[PDB]
Amino acid sequence: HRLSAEERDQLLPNLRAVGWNELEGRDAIFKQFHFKDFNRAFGFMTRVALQAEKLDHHPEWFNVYNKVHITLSTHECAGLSERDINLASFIEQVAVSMT
Amino acid sequence: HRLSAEERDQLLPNLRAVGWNELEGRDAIFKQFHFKDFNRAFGFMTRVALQAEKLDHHPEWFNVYNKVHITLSTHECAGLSERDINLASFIEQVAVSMT
Amino acid sequence: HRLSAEERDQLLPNLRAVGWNELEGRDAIFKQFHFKDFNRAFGFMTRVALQAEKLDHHPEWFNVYNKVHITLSTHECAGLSERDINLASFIEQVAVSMT
Amino acid sequence: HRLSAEERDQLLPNLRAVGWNELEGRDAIFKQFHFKDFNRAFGFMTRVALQAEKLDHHPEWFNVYNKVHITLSTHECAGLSERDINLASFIEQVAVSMT
Repeated sequence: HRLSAEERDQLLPNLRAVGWNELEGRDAIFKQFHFKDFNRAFGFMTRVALQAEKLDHHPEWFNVYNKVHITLSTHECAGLSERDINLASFIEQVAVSMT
Repeated sequence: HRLSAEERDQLLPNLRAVGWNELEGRDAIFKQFHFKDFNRAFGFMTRVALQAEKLDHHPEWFNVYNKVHITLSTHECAGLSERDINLASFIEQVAVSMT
Repeated sequence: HRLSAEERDQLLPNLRAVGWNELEGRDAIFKQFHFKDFNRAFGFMTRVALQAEKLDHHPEWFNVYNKVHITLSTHECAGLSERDINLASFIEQVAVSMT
Repeated sequence: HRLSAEERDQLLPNLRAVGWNELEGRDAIFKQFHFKDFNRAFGFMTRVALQAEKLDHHPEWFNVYNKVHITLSTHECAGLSERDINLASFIEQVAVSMT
């Protein structure tokens, strides 16, 4: 679970490669996505929310018009678990659908 | 307003080349999109329904899992229109992002 | 799996009881729901979607503006399982929120 | 376009009843919501998006699992515009139904 140094290192990169940062202050990983419009920003949030239940691992996000900032980090192990590694991979896999 | 043939005949094809088409019993173009999973078929519907609402033009649709069949017309025209038309173009895009 | 006698006789009674009719041709239950607008008809569709994907059991729905028509049967059974039934009512409990 | 003194006094109150609050800093009301679960909250987030779409006046929101926090200001106005005053109001027409 609660990412080991050992793990967390090797999982983190690709995420790291795309904008996903570690948060100073908590064991979390954030990222803001800036779409082209609302229809997209929300088309995005949807497939993602359709997928946060599927897993029963929900994000911390915030949309305005076309930017959403997503913060991931497990409540169960008060940390970054593989759980959100997955979810983020999926999150990424979705934005790419959107422009 | 209701498409003439000069109209139908400029407008049409472009969508037709794509897979859209008149119904035999009535003035309306069908098309049935088919994705990879439910999640994608729904994100696609979320994207058109935001759109629908916006420009107040709705589809008669039908989804199962990952299949979604869309049929357009304009109700106060008893037939095709510019609306139907703008709509398929849209839906057409959104759809091209799901593959 | 394929809901049997008392089972049905005990379970189905309740749904018919709320307009859940029975399908002529398949082993399925169906329902059509009139909403006041699309703003509803879709805010519902979505909350049911979120669930059809939480339990991996999807509806067959058709939607025009405010109407929604739901057919439910498990095809792995090819017929009325539980699946329908406990989804039938989640889906009922939804329609109450808006209708 | 911007909400005079009068306007607020008539306009702003009732909203103020049910929870709406004006923040200090830029001109804008605010309102944390909390629902049973994420179905319920996204179910509500959608009807609300369908509308900010129909009307082109989008909220500024944050969603955790079931907690949803809204903030409405009007870019031009650099404060409350009649748009905001009613989007809150729809946003309540939505809310209650959920519970």
